[PDB]
Amino acid sequence: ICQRACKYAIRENIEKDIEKEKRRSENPEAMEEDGVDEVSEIKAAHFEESMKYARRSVSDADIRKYQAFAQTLQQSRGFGSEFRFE
Amino acid sequence: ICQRACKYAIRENIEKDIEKEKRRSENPEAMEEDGVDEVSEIKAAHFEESMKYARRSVSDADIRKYQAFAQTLQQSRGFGSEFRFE
Repeated sequence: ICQRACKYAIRENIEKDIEKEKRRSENPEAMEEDGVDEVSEIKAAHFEESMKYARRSVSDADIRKYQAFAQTLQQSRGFGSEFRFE
Repeated sequence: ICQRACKYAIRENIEKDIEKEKRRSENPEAMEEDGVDEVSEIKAAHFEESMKYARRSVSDADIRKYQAFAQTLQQSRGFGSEFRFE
């Protein structure tokens, strides 16, 4: 999820760069003013786009098998509190 | 489909050539006039003849298996639009 979120923010960054290059091609002689470059961050929209491709490799059936094994191991009952010395 | 269409146009071309050879055998001494040779192209009739032997190797069941795998991979739902920060 993090990889894909960074990846979508990354596409956003490169698209902004490509638009900047297009603008410079439009006005190559236009001196680049000291415009504060927008901070290239990882925003929530790209987290949304990443989770749109979120996966869950493990199903509840696999966890059911795991807890079945855990139960076959546990088998603990009876003397939890019924034991005390005279 | 393209191979068979070209192939049938190709049979047409060779049949025309064979008929020309037969005519020349009939009149070997007949000087070959400057008759514009018919343009040996790939026409729609031979595309019809080729598609008459068109195949589809993949059935809808194979694509159903592929999309079943794609669904087992996708498993994406729930938080497409239900998530937003305060």
